[PDB]
Amino acid sequence: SEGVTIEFKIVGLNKKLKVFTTCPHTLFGASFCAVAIEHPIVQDLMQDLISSIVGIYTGLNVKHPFLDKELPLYVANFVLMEYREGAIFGCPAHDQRDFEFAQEYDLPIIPVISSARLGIEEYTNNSIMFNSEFLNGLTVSEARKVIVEKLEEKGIGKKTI
Repeated sequence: SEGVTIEFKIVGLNKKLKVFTTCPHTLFGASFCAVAIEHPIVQDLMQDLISSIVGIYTGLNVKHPFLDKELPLYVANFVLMEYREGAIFGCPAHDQRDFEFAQEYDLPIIPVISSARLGIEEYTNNSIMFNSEFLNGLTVSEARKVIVEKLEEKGIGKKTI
């Protein structure tokens, strides 16, 4: 559904990777990036392990837009190309798809969503973000609103439904 496209700088090549996500507030808990096999970046400047033969590390990282931190870029068979761009960032702590990836390839787990008691959680007092620098202390809905403004003001991302 409605989401946002984020432009990641790749340390390896001149082309920048553009991922689509429905949960931009979890960007600070990102452990890695990953693309499908049929992605332009794969065939452009990179194959024996990919074509013949879970995911494979490209050898290059991507610069995290809001942290002095690099994330490993992967090419996995589980990644779906059809849905939008076919490129995503993995949040192990709040996604079982991304966790099983991080568990196998020893990628770090960073939780960023402090969940509240269930009776009060979803009604109004949405879970509190943390480990997210400026997003700390505010709710998920407020985090998703603010983080999009940071992406748009700095030319990093734009709204896409």
